[PDB]
Amino acid sequence: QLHYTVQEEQEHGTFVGNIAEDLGLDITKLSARGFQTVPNSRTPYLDLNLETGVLYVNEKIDREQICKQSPSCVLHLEVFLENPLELFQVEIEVLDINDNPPSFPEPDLTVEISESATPGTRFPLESAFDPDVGTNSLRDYEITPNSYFSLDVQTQGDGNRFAELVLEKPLDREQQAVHRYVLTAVDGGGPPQQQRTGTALLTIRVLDSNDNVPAFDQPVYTVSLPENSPPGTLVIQLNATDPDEGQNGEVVYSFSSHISPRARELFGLSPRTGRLEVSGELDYEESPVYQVYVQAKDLGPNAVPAHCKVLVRVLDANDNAPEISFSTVKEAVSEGAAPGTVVALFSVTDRDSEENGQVQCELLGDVPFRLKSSFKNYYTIVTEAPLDREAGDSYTLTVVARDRGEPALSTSKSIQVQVSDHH
Amino acid sequence: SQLHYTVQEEQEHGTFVGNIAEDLGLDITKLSARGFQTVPNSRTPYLDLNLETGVLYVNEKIDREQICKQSPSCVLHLEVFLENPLELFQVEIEVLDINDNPPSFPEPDLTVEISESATPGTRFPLESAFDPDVGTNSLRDYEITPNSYFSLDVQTQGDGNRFAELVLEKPLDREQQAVHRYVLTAVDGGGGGAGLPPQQQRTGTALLTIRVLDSNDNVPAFDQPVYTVSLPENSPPGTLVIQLNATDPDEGQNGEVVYSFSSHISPRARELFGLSPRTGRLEVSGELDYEESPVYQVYVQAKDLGPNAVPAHCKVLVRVLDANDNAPEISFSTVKEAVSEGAAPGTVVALFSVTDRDSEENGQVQCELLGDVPFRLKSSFKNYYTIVTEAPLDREAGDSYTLTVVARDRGEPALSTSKSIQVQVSDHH
Ligand SMILES: *[C@@H]1O[C@H](CO[C@@H]2O[C@@H](C)[C@@H](O)[C@@H](O)[C@@H]2O)[C@@H](O[C@@H]2O[C@H](CO)[C@@H](O[C@@H]3O[C@H](CO[C@H]4O[C@H](CO)[C@@H](O)[C@H](O)[C@@H]4O)[C@@H](O)[C@H](O[C@H]4O[C@H](CO)[C@@H](O)[C@H](O)[C@@H]4O)[C@@H]3O)[C@H](O)[C@H]2NC(C)=O)[C@H](O)[C@H]1NC(C)=O
Ligand SMILES: *[C@@H]1O[C@H](CO[C@@H]2O[C@@H](C)[C@@H](O)[C@@H](O)[C@@H]2O)[C@@H](O[C@@H]2O[C@H](CO)[C@@H](O[C@@H]3O[C@H](CO[C@H]4O[C@H](CO)[C@@H](O)[C@H](O)[C@@H]4O)[C@@H](O)[C@H](O[C@H]4O[C@H](CO)[C@@H](O)[C@H](O)[C@@H]4O)[C@@H]3O)[C@H](O)[C@H]2NC(C)=O)[C@H](O)[C@H]1NC(C)=O
Ligand SMILES: *[C@H]1O[C@H](CO)[C@@H](O)[C@H](O)[C@@H]1O
Ligand SMILES: *[C@H]1O[C@H](CO)[C@@H](O)[C@H](O)[C@@H]1O
Ligand SMILES: *[C@H]1O[C@H](CO)[C@@H](O)[C@H](O)[C@@H]1O
Ligand SMILES: *[C@H]1O[C@H](CO)[C@@H](O)[C@H](O)[C@@H]1O
Ligand SMILES: [Ca+2]
Ligand SMILES: [Ca+2]
Ligand SMILES: [Ca+2]
Ligand SMILES: [Ca+2]
Ligand SMILES: [Ca+2]
Ligand SMILES: [Ca+2]
Ligand SMILES: [Ca+2]
Ligand SMILES: [Ca+2]
Ligand SMILES: [Ca+2]
Ligand SMILES: [Ca+2]
Ligand SMILES: [Ca+2]
Ligand SMILES: [Ca+2]
Ligand SMILES: [Ca+2]
Ligand SMILES: [Ca+2]
Ligand SMILES: [Ca+2]
Ligand SMILES: [Ca+2]
Ligand SMILES: [Ca+2]
Ligand SMILES: [Ca+2]
Repeated sequence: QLHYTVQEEQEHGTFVGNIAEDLGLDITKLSARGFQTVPNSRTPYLDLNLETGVLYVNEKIDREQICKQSPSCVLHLEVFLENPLELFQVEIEVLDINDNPPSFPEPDLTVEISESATPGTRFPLESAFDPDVGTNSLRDYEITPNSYFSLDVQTQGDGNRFAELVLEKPLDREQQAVHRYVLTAVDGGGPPQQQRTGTALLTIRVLDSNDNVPAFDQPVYTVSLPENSPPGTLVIQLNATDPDEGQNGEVVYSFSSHISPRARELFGLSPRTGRLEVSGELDYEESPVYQVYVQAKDLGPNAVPAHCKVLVRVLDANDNAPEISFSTVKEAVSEGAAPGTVVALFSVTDRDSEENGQVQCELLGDVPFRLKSSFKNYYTIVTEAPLDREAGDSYTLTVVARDRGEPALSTSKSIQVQVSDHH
Repeated sequence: SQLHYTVQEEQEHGTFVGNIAEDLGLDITKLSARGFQTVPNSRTPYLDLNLETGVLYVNEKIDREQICKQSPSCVLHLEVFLENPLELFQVEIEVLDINDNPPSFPEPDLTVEISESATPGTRFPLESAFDPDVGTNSLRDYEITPNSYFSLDVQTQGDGNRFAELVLEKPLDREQQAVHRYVLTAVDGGGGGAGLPPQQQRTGTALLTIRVLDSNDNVPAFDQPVYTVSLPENSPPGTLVIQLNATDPDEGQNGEVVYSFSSHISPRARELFGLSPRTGRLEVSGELDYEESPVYQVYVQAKDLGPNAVPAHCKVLVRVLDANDNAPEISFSTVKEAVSEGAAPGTVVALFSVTDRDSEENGQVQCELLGDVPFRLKSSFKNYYTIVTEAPLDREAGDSYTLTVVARDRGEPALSTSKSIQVQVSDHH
């Protein structure tokens, strides 16, 4: 059985092989001997010159069409002679050239990767296809040099290579949500054959994970407000930051566990805006400061609460007037009671603090009495000169206590004293 | 004028508070004359003043927690006076706090949810205990059952306020333990001060439950990276190839697995096989033709339904088993149209060949020439045959003999094919 070879894409009339010579048949006897092609093995790709016995290319051979991706390509032609009957088989092997580049199934590839993918995780890609065979078939892949992905190609026999993306370093959607690289595939064509290349754009969409915690610029905020600040007064507009996407980045504010029930009464916090406002009466006299404990938390899965603390210092106002309290009053005074005779003792108080709780007091009128002070917050009503009126006539003394605030506040109180007869 | 006394809270009626007469220099014989009396404004149900001796005794028992709450200072202000001459005296009575109250938690049972992906060092605020006593008798410290996952952090903010928080010491794993239970205790500072009998330390308690919230931190896992299955060709569609089993100990959608074809699979495998998304059941959906290909590579990925799901991959190697599903094919290349009557034994009459697309015995072919004819079969090569003469032909002149050949393969059941040609005998000088 005879063996010949022929390249694909040879033009009409190309020599394939000399059957007459290779079979020991002299050309002068071929016509007599009935040299002819067997009916079954006729092929439009080969012409057999019967008077010379030479096999030439007739119609051009495209190996990709007759043999597709078969690793072997053989046209089977049969010739025969008569008297005596002799049959000869002729195999014509079609050799592959590299007239096709590798090609990708999709021009644009998009692959979605969670930003929490671990380095070393692999992401499969549809391999490119090259219709040539052997060394002219697919050889290797390459990707744009980058810091995030490398390429892994592996062959498991059967002349095939498969590639998958290898994550090199963690991704962060909050810094870059889309990567675009160029992916290329080359065959092994190296008369001399040249290497061909195919290309596809590659888009990596980084999928969000709830990997960012809400964040306050500082752990403690200090705010100062005047007492009696009306409810609804703005305490502070908190702002937590969470660069995540969707529910992962939406922040809701709430009170922490530590908050006193008193502060929970005195303050209101709107969950979504972070607006901390007054909702009760701030009484400096009750307490000069309050500690508000807040937590913020996003609405995604695995959310981690963040915490901050608002220090609310109350500023004292003058909202308490002095209180006078008389401890004793002498029923009556002797008419000839010499100067300095005590008539009554009393005290003053002011629920405020600092200037607002410091009080100056005065006795009103043009009366023969003066005010003396033995102790702190203690006063005495004394005589100053002899007495205008005697015996039955009574006096009514009124004292005014006034604090040192702005505006100032004052209170008054009266007592009835009378002149009797000296015993 | 001004006097200072001290008294323990919770002293019984009649306890001595102070001798006002002595401390003021007043003789008791003149007290009745001088009008020794308490100022109306400063009367208090907590103190009785014996006017003929000038001694202050406890009257109604004092509970410091009630009158002064948590003030660091507690002072009852009493006023007394004498007449002729009018003299007023101020008396401050300091109530000292004892440790007659334990720390207490607002709720006996506390529940806190913590993501298993919480970072070690993260702190979780805890509902603080309250001690109504003041100073050293108030809240001092918190303690938790010793463990490896959580420690306690205390922070003092002044004004008798103390904050406790759980500190995550090491990562949590819901798949291994979803709930931790600890005992939480809070103690004040009565262990060691103005003449008070030594105080003992009191303690309060609350149970602590840590519920670990699930995170999608487990990837589906195949017990093997490659599975190999052998099946006979033409196994009917729906035939079971393999039942995959992805493992994902997570909870909910994090633990619900869906299966799919990987991107590398040849489209031929996608046509010939069907994979059920939820169960992982891989079955045949087309005709498996060994002669087309003896093996197929199915590349699968499994992936859960939670956020940030990470795909896992496996590879199924399906080896096809050859059956006898191809009958031999006979092909005559050339046949002598006529053979002379006077043909001696051995004259060749025909040539042909046989093929069988099967393999091994299923592709092994034996040949037979049918009938009781004067011809015989010869073989120069394997699967190549010649039809020759054997003896003198019974027929002569015009009659043409017709010959049928039967090719039979060696499978079970075996398969065979036939082909015949008729050639005429010619006459020779
Ligand atoms: C809660 O906090 C939010 C975040 O706080 C940030 O974090 C800290 C650490 C600082 O960096 C601070 O500066 C940040 O604000 C806060 O968010 C946003 O803060 C920005 C400023 O960064 C505010 O200003 C405006 O930002 C927009 C962004 O628009 C787009 O364009 C850029 C660039 O193309 C993109 O990168 C973005 O992704 C956006 O898609 C600007 O367009 C805008 O420009 C205008 O202002 C300047 C000022 O001179 C003018 O000259 C220009 O002509 C424009 O008129 C500002 O730069 C922004 O308002 C604010 N919101 C958002 C949604 O960004 C947020 O305000 C805080 N919340 C509350 C209630 O306070
Ligand atoms: C994929 O493989 C799964 C393998 O399961 C485990 O995975 C790892 C850890 C390997 O070590 C493997 O060996 C393990 O078995 C397979 O999971 C199968 O799940 C079922 C359902 O739970 C198991 O059946 C029974 O489990 C219970 C305990 O489960 C409790 O919870 C469920 C649901 O909440 C309740 O329904 C139960 O009532 C329980 O409350 C066992 O109590 C029970 O014991 C019986 O079986 C043993 C077998 O020897 C007998 O000795 C006993 O007498 C009982 O008759 C069952 O075991 C099942 O065990 C488990 N796997 C296997 C192999 O049994 C899953 O099915 C696979 N998926 C697919 C699609 O194939
Ligand atoms: C295909 O094209 C690339 C350049 O894009 C070459 O490097 C390669 O050798 C082949 O010619
Ligand atoms: C596909 O296209 C790219 C363009 O970047 C070439 O570099 C490559 O050789 C192929 O032609
Ligand atoms: C209360 O109880 C605790 C133990 O739970 C002690 O440590 C403490 O001293 C007080 O007795
Ligand atoms: C609360 O209960 C616990 C029980 O574990 C004690 O140890 C503690 O002293 C307090 O009585
Ligand atoms: Ca071609
Ligand atoms: Ca080619
Ligand atoms: Ca090629
Ligand atoms: Ca991130
Ligand atoms: Ca994110
Ligand atoms: Ca977030
Ligand atoms: Ca006030
Ligand atoms: Ca005030
Ligand atoms: Ca005032
Ligand atoms: Ca008490
Ligand atoms: Ca007490
Ligand atoms: Ca206590
Ligand atoms: Ca886990
Ligand atoms: Ca989990
Ligand atoms: Ca999972
Ligand atoms: Ca078959
Ligand atoms: Ca077969
Ligand atoms: Ca067969």
